[PDB]
Amino acid sequence: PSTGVELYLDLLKRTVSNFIYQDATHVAGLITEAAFVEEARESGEDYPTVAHTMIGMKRLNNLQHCVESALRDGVPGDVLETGVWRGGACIFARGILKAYDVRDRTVWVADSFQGFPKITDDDHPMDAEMNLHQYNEAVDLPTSLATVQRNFSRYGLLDDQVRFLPGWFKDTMPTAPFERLAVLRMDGDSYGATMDVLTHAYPRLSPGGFAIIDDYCIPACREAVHEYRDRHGISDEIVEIDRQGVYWRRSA
Amino acid sequence: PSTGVELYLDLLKRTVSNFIYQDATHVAGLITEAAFVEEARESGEDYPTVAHTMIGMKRLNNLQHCVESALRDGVPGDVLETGVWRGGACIFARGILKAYDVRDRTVWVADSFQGFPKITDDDHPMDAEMNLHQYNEAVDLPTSLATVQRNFSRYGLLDDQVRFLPGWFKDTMPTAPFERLAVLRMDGDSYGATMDVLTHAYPRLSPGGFAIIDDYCIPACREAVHEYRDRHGISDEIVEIDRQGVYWRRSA
Ligand SMILES: CC[C@H]1OC(=O)/C=C/[C@H](C)[C@@H](O[C@@H]2O[C@H](C)C[C@H](N(C)C)[C@H]2O)[C@@H](C)C[C@@H](C)C(=O)/C=C/C=C/[C@@H]1CO[C@@H]1O[C@H](C)[C@@H](O)[C@@H](O)[C@H]1OC
Ligand SMILES: CC[C@H]1OC(=O)/C=C/[C@H](C)[C@@H](O[C@@H]2O[C@H](C)C[C@H](N(C)C)[C@H]2O)[C@@H](C)C[C@@H](C)C(=O)/C=C/C=C/[C@@H]1CO[C@@H]1O[C@H](C)[C@@H](O)[C@@H](O)[C@H]1OC
Ligand SMILES: Nc1ncnc2c1ncn2[C@@H]1O[C@H](CSCC[C@H](N)C(=O)O)[C@@H](O)[C@H]1O
Ligand SMILES: Nc1ncnc2c1ncn2[C@@H]1O[C@H](CSCC[C@H](N)C(=O)O)[C@@H](O)[C@H]1O
Ligand SMILES: [Mg+2]
Ligand SMILES: [Mg+2]
Repeated sequence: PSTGVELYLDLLKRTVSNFIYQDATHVAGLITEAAFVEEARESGEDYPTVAHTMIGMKRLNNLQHCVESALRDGVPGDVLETGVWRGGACIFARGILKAYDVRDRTVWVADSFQGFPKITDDDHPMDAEMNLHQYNEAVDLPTSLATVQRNFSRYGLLDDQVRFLPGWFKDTMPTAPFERLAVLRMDGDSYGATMDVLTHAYPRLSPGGFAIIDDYCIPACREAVHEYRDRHGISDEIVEIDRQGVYWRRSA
Repeated sequence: PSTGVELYLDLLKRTVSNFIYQDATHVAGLITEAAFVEEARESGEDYPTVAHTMIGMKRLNNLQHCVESALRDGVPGDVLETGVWRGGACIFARGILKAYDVRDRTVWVADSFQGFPKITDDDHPMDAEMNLHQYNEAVDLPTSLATVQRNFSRYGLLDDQVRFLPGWFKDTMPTAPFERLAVLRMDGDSYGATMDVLTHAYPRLSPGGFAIIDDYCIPACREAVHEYRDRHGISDEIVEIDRQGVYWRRSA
């Protein structure tokens, strides 16, 4: 980092992930100690008590790569994240556009703003077995729209190039009012959330655009990804980011 | 549209003062409630549990004004802060130099790295009356050199343009190896710490340089300032920053 832009985006990553203050993690799942562990935050493997994103430094770097590549290569369209929690990844995305004075692209912030949904009879058996809803409280997942908006405002990044899509993805995605995406960041964990968004948002991903699957390490998510790719004849290389996330670049 | 440098420095101020995550204050002195209060942090009036500086946004803005003016006007010399706590003001100063790619000035970080000193028989009576040592634990003041170095490194700002001066100001200042200062930021609270640094560091402040007195609202500090200015015939206007700090600009 040397230029003002490089310094800003570097600091923004360290700030939204709270490498700066090194907040404790929630203790849930396979995590058994609250201590901040550098390696865990680096790879987005903990559940921050305070930080605005849980995706970690490697997945923030990937998001920067994808947005910057889209700008560099003239890939048209907006940035959408499905599953935003406290908003840190979307805050970073808006910051990237701000750094490069991009005025013609929007960051779409899609979430229930309620955490994971209760399991229903419609759910895939793998989703029903996992029952992600049981973890909502343990990792402070339910985060209101007002809270997320407040978080954007603390960075000076709440403006008309940030638009919110509140509700369940099955309700918000089919008629979401974007025409094209350059980056589609999927971070909803379940077979259902992944299939919802691949079905309803992926067709608007421009060729040359990036599809990021945050939760590929989760069997149910991975199942949706393969079902969807097999259905559509998608063979674009799945590239690992860290121990959780992957992405591909959409070929024409 | 804000430049990369503007975006970086704005974010750095919000981060070192922790406007981003809004940490509670310690309950000490006249502060009886732990809540983060926006107005208190804006004017540096609380005792942050986590933030790297307690000086607040108004005094951070002052520091930026002083450093940028020195750079712009070609006032020679380094930046020294006497009394750094967790290092956030000095981290900000180093960030300013980084933002403008200044490679030939150093940020000097001077502190006991142990909190306020124990009172002795040699202390000024106003300092003995205050006995600031009694507040060390209450506001988590003692902060080791290793911790402060770690804090710099979290921002990517620990490099050879940051130099540390560990020990009591009366011992470290007379032979501190800087030749010239552009900004002398005094933040030691007491008659003693203020007089130590005015006596031993102020003569190295360049004409056109800035002398910042963080704790001018404290009677003992103010007494040292006036005693020193009267002795040396200094009549440069004392300009108020907020409810605590003032500064003057040294005329030749
Ligand atoms: C705490 C939330 C998290 O909870 C778990 O980490 C649960 C783990 C279970 C305890 C595990 O079970 C245990 O395994 C042991 C090896 C053997 C045990 N023995 C006694 C039977 C068995 O009890 C796992 C394997 C259960 C299976 C079904 C699984 O993979 C579930 C994933 C749940 C993830 C959820 C959701 O976290 C998401 O993760 C993705 C990857 C992150 O980016 C992020 O979005 C994050 O959101 C907050
Ligand atoms: C908690 C630390 C702080 O502690 C106080 O704020 C103490 C205040 C006392 C309680 C006060 O007493 C009360 O006054 C009332 C009018 C009447 C009360 N009635 C019960 C008799 C009496 O109990 C004061 C006036 C006592 C006198 C001796 C004084 O001026 C002490 C100052 C100490 C400041 C210290 C040092 O703060 C420094 O500040 C500067 C401005 C900041 O940038 C920062 O660096 C900060 O350091 C971290
Ligand atoms: N079916 C669904 N519809 C809408 N939101 C959902 C959903 N299933 C899960 N979510 C949301 O998906 C998010 C998963 S956590 C997202 C982490 C975030 N990307 C970060 O940067 O840290 C939660 O905020 C949860 O409320
Ligand atoms: N005589 C002395 N010599 C050296 N350090 C001293 C001192 N008296 C007080 N200190 C130090 O002065 C500091 C006061 S607090 C400094 C606040 C800091 N400028 C910030 O940005 O938040 C403490 O870190 C304390 O250890
Ligand atoms: Mg995830
Ligand atoms: Mg002070």
